[PDB]
Amino acid sequence: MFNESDAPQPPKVLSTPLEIAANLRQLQESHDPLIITFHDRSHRFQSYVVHVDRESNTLALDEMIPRDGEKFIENGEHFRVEGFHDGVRIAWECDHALKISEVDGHRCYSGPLPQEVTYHQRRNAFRAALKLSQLVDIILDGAHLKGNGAMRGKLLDISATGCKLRFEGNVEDRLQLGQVYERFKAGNPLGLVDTMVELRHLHYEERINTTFAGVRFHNLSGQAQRKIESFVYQLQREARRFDKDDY
Amino acid sequence: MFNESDAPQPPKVLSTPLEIAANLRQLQESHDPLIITFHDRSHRFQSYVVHVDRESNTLALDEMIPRDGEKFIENGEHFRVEGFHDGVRIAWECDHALKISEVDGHRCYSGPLPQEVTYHQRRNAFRAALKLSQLVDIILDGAHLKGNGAMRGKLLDISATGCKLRFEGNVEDRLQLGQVYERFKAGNPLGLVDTMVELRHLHYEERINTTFAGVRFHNLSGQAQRKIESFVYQLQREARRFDKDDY
Repeated sequence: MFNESDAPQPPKVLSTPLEIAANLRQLQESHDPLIITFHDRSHRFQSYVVHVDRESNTLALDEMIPRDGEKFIENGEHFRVEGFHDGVRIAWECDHALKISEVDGHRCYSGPLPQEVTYHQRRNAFRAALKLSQLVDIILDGAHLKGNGAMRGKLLDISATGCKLRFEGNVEDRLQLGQVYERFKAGNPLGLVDTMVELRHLHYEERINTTFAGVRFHNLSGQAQRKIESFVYQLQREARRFDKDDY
Repeated sequence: MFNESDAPQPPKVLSTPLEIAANLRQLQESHDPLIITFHDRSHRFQSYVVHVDRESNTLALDEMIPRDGEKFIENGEHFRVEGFHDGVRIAWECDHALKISEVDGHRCYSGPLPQEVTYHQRRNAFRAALKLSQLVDIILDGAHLKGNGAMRGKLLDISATGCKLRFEGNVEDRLQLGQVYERFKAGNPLGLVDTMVELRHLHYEERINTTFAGVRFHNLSGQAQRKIESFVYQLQREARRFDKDDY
């Protein structure tokens, strides 16, 4: 009904030539730089979209930068093409050989328009990856917590043995290093019920008005270990997937 | 001549009984909670220092929490003891069997004072680990950079294929997603000379007035690969060492 505004937006595939051509025209008109990855070449190259014509089915890219990239075009090599317009990653593949030609006195490479272009806005992914968003909600409570109300914060980082948390404001004096807090909880998709944690590190960063805690899991149950261990496995899979920078 | 104030401070070993006793008295007088790790037991336990007497060479700890920990004291088992006073981790080992006794009507365990206590202030380590400090200085410059002056920021994260950077203020419009910036530099202990990077992600976080970039290394030299690869190996070794939470 709405998009939780920090939710990562998945890739969109454009398959109509009217949409495809619009998107490529936009890259041309804004001169949004492209990167060309050839199937089995270590060096990547830059280009621009220098002509788009849906009536003739022609898409021409600019001369490669460095110009030595051109030998791979001569060779008819398959490549991925990649640019950004208004913050959105626009991508396609060229699975075929192009024509070496000129437009407005400069060498360019041409062929038919792609039948598929991807459209991916990746800001929300990036912010998640920066741990600025999509953070698991935590509660830290216990008999030894000073002040009224359980403390609400956010999970920054987790392992089999402990985690790092974030609290708004200066909440250092509510807490005691070395103390066991026997009501630690983490919301979804971790779903962890009252777990005990020992406080190991404690830092108020004034310039962002944020208190940071490092806790160690105290006498974990086996069902807790396995929930944490699976969460940790799933997290580092989405991290590795993000870092690949492949969609 | 001075301590760079964000520099991690190493552990200090106290070996004089006058210093040792002072530090243990402090834990007693402030009732700083302790954690007891037995050599080969999964559950840890809590205690306090309930008596310290340098004339008789007596150090008594409080009854274990949970009380089932006491069976390991009965057994004469070796344990590490660990507390925090005024933010400083104070630790020692008990390599011997203790006496089960009472002080002020409550059961306690006693023996001779330790001949060695550690004193470690770990705030600076933690902040480093949070990537709030000890960040490699970077420069991001190139022909396609808009505005005058090379951009100074900080390395947040690095891998073999790219890294994440931080800039103060809103510097989004100086930058272009997809563009190659051919003068990326990183100070010590990374020591990287003009390297090329492609801009892949770009996010201004307004509430902390910080612009965040994700870049991919463009056509790395082999000497650059090996400098980055060694830096990355060294970093994840200090991370694993920190997470162990063992000093």
